[PDB]
Amino acid sequence: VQVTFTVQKGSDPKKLVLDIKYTRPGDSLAEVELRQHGSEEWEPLTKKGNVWEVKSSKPLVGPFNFRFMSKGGMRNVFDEVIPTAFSIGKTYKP
Repeated sequence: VQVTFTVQKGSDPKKLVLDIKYTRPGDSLAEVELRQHGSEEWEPLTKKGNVWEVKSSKPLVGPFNFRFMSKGGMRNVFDEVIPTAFSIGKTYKP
């Protein structure tokens, strides 16, 4: 029950594009949301291809938290996963 997030080329201060590997024996990923530092909304990531993306009209403020829903109905919340100053091509694990 493991997740890594690698920042993909194409991310910028208003846009994160993430390759997310989600291992959970017998289940698999259905949904992912980001929550910015000190913010109360969960913002869905949209699956584009085999990566996930979320855009903002303002720069995103981190560190960023993430919530997952598996196709099995299992939900996890991981806090402080990725710093504001992320780097493209770096992998991050909660």
